[PDB]
Amino acid sequence: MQKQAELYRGKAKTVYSTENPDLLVLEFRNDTSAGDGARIEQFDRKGMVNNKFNYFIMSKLAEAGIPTQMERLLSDTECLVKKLDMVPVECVVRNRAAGSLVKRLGIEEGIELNPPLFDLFLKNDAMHDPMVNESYCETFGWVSKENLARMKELTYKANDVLKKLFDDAGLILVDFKLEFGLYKGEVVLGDEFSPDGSRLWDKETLEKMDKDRFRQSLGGLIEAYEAVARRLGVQLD
Amino acid sequence: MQKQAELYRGKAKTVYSTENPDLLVLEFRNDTSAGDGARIEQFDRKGMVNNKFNYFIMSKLAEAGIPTQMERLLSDTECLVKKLDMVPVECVVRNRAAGSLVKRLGIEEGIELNPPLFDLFLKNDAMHDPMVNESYCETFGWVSKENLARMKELTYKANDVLKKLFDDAGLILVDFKLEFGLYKGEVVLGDEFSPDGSRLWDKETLEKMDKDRFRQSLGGLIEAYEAVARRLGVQLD
Ligand SMILES: Nc1ncnc2c1ncn2[C@@H]1O[C@H](COP(=O)(O)OP(=O)(O)O)[C@@H](O)[C@H]1O
Ligand SMILES: Nc1ncnc2c1ncn2[C@@H]1O[C@H](COP(=O)(O)OP(=O)(O)O)[C@@H](O)[C@H]1O
Ligand SMILES: Nc1c(C(=O)O)ncn1[C@@H]1O[C@H](COP(=O)(O)O)[C@@H](O)[C@H]1O
Ligand SMILES: Nc1c(C(=O)O)ncn1[C@@H]1O[C@H](COP(=O)(O)O)[C@@H](O)[C@H]1O
Ligand SMILES: [Mg+2]
Ligand SMILES: [Mg+2]
Ligand SMILES: [Mg+2]
Ligand SMILES: [Mg+2]
Ligand SMILES: [Mg+2]
Ligand SMILES: [Mg+2]
Repeated sequence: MQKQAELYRGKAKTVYSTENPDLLVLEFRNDTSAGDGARIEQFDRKGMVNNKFNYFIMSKLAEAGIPTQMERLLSDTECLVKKLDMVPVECVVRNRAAGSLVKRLGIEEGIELNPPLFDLFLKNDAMHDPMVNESYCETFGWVSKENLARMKELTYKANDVLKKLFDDAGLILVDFKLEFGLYKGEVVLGDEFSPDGSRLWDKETLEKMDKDRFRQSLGGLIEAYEAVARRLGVQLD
Repeated sequence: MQKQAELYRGKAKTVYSTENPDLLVLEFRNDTSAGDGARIEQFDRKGMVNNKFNYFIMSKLAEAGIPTQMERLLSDTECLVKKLDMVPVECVVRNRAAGSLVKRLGIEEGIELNPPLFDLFLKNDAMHDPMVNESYCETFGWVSKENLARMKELTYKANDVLKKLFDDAGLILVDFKLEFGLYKGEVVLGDEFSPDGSRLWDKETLEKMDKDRFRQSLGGLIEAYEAVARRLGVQLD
């Protein structure tokens, strides 16, 4: 398997086609974004860390019964994945108050959410991923009621599986974002799951070990990403 | 039934208690708000026009089977209503793109929405009525899943009724907001329906005849309100 041509690139990854019409190659670059693309910086080892982090997590979700895009890793920064007809809606689950929920509602950061909250956001950098809801998906044809219901079911299952996984690693899964796509008509988990798209707090100290370190100028971004990778059991070198 | 004392005064109306623990007096003032209370201005006849406009609309909705708060008109600006345990969530139906939808999604104004959209906003002027969804209602306990579903059901029914009503009046019901409350356990329509909380365009010229005239300083605010009153056949004098 080899990259055929660059299809398109986002804020952090490059998507390539392959000789196989149903397979794509995803490249995790060192580009790290904030403000939905307004601020982007490069961190060495970032793409590699996230590529291996994503493989590990998706592997765990797949074992739990969650259908994923993953085929295999091709290098430190690339992975072969099924070509998915992506639903341009980001699925977010919040176990504790943080980020936009805090700014938006004025809720105290760290408050535990029971049951957890579920947010739907439209993928539109220009508009800073505006919040939408189920009626929006039907009215604008982003995804059917049945597929959306599947997306929510799978997102919540992922939450259950990962909360345990991170707790086992002395980490608190605060919130996270998932993106799904259709493969031959079925809902499949695509994109990625990494510290770029989730908030992870050390269980005993509450120290942030995710992209917030970049969003909020705390420094030590990659060091934190790698610390979490190591706690999970991932060998970086 | 008469006013006893002021319980509280909102951006546009004043609520009074009565000898009856289950009845309140709503007083529509001439106060007209924009920016969620940031900019307020007074217009003569405004309170009276909306008070009577509201009674008329509530009546039409009642005759359609929608349970409402309304008891009776008391004066040009006052009406008697059932005391409701208000749900702090604004319910919005959008038939055509306008206002915050256009602002949030960068979508074009006037675009027809099929089916119509349904937005839920937390009632909090301080935070500018932030958009929420059903999960927030469950987690923060603003309203039971059952009652919420009834709120949406009634709102959509109100839309079916009023679209017909306004269309016959040569007008386009672009969007609108409703507030519900609990009365002895049952979900009841409260607050008001007027040009203050709805968008109404002339079917032929698409001229805005609602509070956007105030929001956008287009002049002729009440003239437009009364024009709508006349097309509906609302007695004002
Ligand atoms: N398996 C897949 N098939 C097709 N597109 C995918 C797949 N997984 C992810 N994508 C898309 O590829 C892009 C990944 O690049 P990224 O830099 O994350 O983009 P963005 O700027 O939207 O965050 C996204 O648009 C994502 O939806
Ligand atoms: N039937 C009712 N019973 C109790 N409260 C009501 C009823 N109808 C409306 N209210 C509440 O009374 C207030 C009406 O006044 P208004 O000036 O519109 O207020 P606000 O500035 O809060 O929007 C609102 O807070 C509304 O929720
Ligand atoms: N990574 C992204 C993006 C994005 O990249 O557009 N949107 C949300 N998220 C992730 O979802 C959670 C909630 O994000 P917000 O608090 O900003 O809504 C966080 O873990 C975040 O990293
Ligand atoms: N009047 C209000 C309020 C309010 O007063 O807070 N919130 C929504 N609305 C009405 O709902 C529709 C959508 O409003 P937005 O476009 O602001 O979301 C409009 O008809 C508006 O007047
Ligand atoms: Mg992305
Ligand atoms: Mg995004
Ligand atoms: Mg986003
Ligand atoms: Mg009001
Ligand atoms: Mg409001
Ligand atoms: Mg509002």
